[PDB]
Amino acid sequence: GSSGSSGRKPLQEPCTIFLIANGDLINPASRLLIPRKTLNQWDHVLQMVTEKITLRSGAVHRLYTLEGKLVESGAELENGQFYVAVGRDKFKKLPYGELLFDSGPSSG
Repeated sequence: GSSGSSGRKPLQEPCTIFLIANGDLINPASRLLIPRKTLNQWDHVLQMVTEKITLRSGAVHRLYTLEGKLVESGAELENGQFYVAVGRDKFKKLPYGELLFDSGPSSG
């Protein structure tokens, strides 16, 4: 996307991705939108992802999909997908697909 010195920008539709606190299996996800202006700047993304998912360790430094993928930039992102906010720790591959669609609890 060679962004020259042109005013009106081309078709740049935003992306709505869901975030989830790493190591958290009690709270659901968080539908957050990322503008194309920020998508390019991965650093800018994490700065916003934290606002929705504030890790106890601090802020977010990297993202991880439910499959265990690593998104270092806005190239691995998708439209309407789920991701996890991983800080300065290891990816705790946990079941998130369940937190999405509520499910009757066992202990009761």
